[PDB]
Amino acid sequence: EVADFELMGVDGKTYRLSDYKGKKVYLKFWASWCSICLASLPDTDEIAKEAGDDYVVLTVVSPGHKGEQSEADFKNWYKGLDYKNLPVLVDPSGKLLETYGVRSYPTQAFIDKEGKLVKTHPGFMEKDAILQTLKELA
Repeated sequence: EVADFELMGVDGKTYRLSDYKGKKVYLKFWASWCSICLASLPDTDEIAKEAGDDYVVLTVVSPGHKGEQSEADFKNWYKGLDYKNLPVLVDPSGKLLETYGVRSYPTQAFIDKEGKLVKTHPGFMEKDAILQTLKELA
């Protein structure tokens, strides 16, 4: 059972993990400098767009940690990107990295409906594999 979090997105919305009790969550940790992260975001966006009622997609960047830009620089830089369906939660404290044991980017995290962290996967994951992993959660 993972702890709750409350983070603001680049969209200004405040996201709380507990809002999603009862649904599966796919969390993608990434950073602006990570080329494989940037190359995979179109797939993450499609996974988010197709979620329907089956699961929720969130992504997390951590300004000031692991080489990431400051929060203000990150927000400006992200305006050059175009992902209509992707929440980008900002955590300048670096605490989520610690709690999910994130050691490299990207890292995929899968949380069940009951709210337990089920799986983390360091590195690239193919879109259909992310979707199948979600199906295997209750």
